[PDB]
Amino acid sequence: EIPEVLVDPRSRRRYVRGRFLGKGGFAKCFEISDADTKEVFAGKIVPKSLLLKPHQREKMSMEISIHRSLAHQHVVGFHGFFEDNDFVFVVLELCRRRSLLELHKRRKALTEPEARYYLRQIVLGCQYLHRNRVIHRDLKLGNLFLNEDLEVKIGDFGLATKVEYDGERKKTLCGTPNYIAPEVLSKKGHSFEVDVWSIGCIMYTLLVGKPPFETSCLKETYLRIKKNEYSIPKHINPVAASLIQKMLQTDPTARPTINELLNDEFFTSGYIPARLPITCLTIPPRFSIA
Amino acid sequence: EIPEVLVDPRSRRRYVRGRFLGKGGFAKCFEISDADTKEVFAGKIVPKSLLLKPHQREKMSMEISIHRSLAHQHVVGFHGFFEDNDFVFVVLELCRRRSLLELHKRRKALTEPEARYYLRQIVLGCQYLHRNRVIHRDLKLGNLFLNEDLEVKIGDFGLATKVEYDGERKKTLCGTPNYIAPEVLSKKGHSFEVDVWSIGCIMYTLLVGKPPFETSCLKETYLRIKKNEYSIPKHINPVAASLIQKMLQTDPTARPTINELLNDEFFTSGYIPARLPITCLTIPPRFSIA
Ligand SMILES: CN1CCN(c2ccc(OC(F)(F)F)c(Nc3ncc4c(n3)-c3c(c(C(N)=O)nn3CCO)CC4)c2)CC1
Ligand SMILES: CN1CCN(c2ccc(OC(F)(F)F)c(Nc3ncc4c(n3)-c3c(c(C(N)=O)nn3CCO)CC4)c2)CC1
Ligand SMILES: [Zn+2]
Ligand SMILES: [Zn+2]
Repeated sequence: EIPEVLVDPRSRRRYVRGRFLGKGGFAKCFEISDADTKEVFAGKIVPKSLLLKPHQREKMSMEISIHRSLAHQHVVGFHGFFEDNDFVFVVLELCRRRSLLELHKRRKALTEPEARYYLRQIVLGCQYLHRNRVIHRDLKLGNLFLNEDLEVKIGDFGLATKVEYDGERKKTLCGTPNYIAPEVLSKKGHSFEVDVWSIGCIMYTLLVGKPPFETSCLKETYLRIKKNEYSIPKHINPVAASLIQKMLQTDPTARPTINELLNDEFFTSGYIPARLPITCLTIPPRFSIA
Repeated sequence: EIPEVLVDPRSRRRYVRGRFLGKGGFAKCFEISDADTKEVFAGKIVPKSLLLKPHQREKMSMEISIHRSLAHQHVVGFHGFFEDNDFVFVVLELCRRRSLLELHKRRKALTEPEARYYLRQIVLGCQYLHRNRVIHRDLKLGNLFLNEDLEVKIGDFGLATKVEYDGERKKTLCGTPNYIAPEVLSKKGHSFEVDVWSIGCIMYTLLVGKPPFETSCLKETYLRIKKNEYSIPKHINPVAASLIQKMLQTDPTARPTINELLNDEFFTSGYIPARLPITCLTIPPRFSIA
């Protein structure tokens, strides 16, 4: 039922709707372009018909509120929002190379240098978020978008929350994140540490080629996370394996903090590419010297 | 994509598909009738296109396996199943008066006698299930169907499980039941007691007109159940209020067992109608003497 042109009274700007990119939650995303400046964007379009309950509205509202307040090289740029009477429209930075999920589907396990490269950017993005007292709470591969340079941009703040005062422990998380931290499952209160947990799973998945706690039943997976049941393959280098372990610990107080991470031996003693070639979307790089 | 006639090779029987009744989970339900004996049935029709994963298949399979093994006045009769290459078909006892959910929407709080009447039947149905080592695990209003006589028939065994040996504690429940017991949320293992818990909520809802632990966020509701946060209105009779309390306790070992229930003062000292008039679908009964 979505209009072909998206008009924002108050900004003046108009947007031609273009190609579908996908659908997550109540949203559909489209390439759109500022009919004037011809600049291209990702547009996230939620029908108000799925927002009849105040609780669902507040969530949509809270996502815009958090996302709007953020600007950083490795966070998906927020360029505005508006609504007509049937839709909410959110205009976001377009990432022309999809997400780490599609990369991982095509390459499974990456080379260490690739993993250093992406994890660094994920971590810088997340250092920014924690610095601003935002927990993302659903960092996973399909939320980690890639622009035309294969730079990471964290996106989808629909489960993100704001830490409102020191020592606050979030008691609930309304949603079912992918790489979900143990203290969320055991409802003991959670904070910034759940993100470091998710990055631990991401690091495992990037290095190993599969998620750490996969099973066929989601409820078994939860159980595994609860008991910290996972094993790191023997071929994963020990420095890398060490860092995975540090992050994937049941005790949130035990895990490194987002700022500790880039000082880990894993980064500081390994080669970190300055940039990757597009070939690496499909072909493992050998990082040859000349 | 569903055929207009449902044919079961092996039984011979054919069924004309008829009116939609509703849709829960992967299923759609239709009135159907044995094209020969003209007998009418409820048909539950699941598309194999939503059953591609082995885990989803096993659940469908487990529901038929449990439901098929059951016969009782207050359980929805199982009359067979079959499949073609695109659908599973399950032929069930038709309940022409929908469920306690539609009754509750129309009447909110019932009179005590009505509540005794329905709870008795729910309990007899459930005594049968426990006798056969089946936990239902999602007893709620929309699962409690009513035939043309306003007799209760427990239905939907899609979260039901079989207790395989004495003292077994089910560790997981793959699904999100409505009136969900605390020990399921705190993953401590659960057994027959979760059903008595659900009947406690049903009793509260039938007497009070709203569920005991309602909030606007499901995750807040869980939290409330976890801490046993609910209050019984002062006008609910004390005997009734007592029985609600006995059933809605955090400690599963503390709650009555399905067989203790009908001996409770709530039943044995109150008037229990032998039957209700259809008027009570819409009009509160006064149970006058002549
Ligand atoms: C899981 N996969 C699905 C497909 N993906 C995919 C596929 C194509 C894309 O565009 C281009 F072709 F230019 F590369 C892009 N690029 C792209 N760029 C910016 C955004 C999105 N996608 C996006 C967002 C959300 C959200 N929830 O907030 N979902 N999607 C994406 C809609 O899902 C936020 C803004 C991503 C990446 C994520
Ligand atoms: C939540 N409400 C929805 C509407 N209901 C409703 C409405 C109309 C009905 O038929 C008649 F008109 F004759 F009364 C009936 N009667 C009816 N009778 C037998 C069955 C069902 N419905 C049924 C089942 C399931 C399941 N999951 O296993 N879902 N539905 C029902 C499909 O949802 C199992 C077998 C129920 C009762 C439950
Ligand atoms: Zn499961
Ligand atoms: Zn919620």
